Amino acid sequence: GSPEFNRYSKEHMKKMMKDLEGLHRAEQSLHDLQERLHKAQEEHRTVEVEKVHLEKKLRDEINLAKQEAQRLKELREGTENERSRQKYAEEELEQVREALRKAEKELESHSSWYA
Repeated sequence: GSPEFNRYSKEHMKKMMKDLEGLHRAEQSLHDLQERLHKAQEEHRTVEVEKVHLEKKLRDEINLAKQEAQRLKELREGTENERSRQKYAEEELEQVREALRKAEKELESHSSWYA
């Protein structure tokens, strides 16, 4: 193949390993998000239990985590080093972390009011 794949192999593999582990954790986040809602019901009985699930909220949260996953795919494909025009790579990791933070904040808010 092109020798560039070998020249950039170090950044490519570092991004690929880190960001795919994150992508797998984003699938895990789809499922952990619904499992956490399930516990917000199972133990706590959140006041919005009738609405907190359904196609609407389940699809919305896994779509948020899918946005996270899309960027983990985008990054794992290998952005190489953060040159001045490529400074969005680890910035996108913070945006991935924002997708995750929004989900964690959602779960907190869904469990903040119960019984």
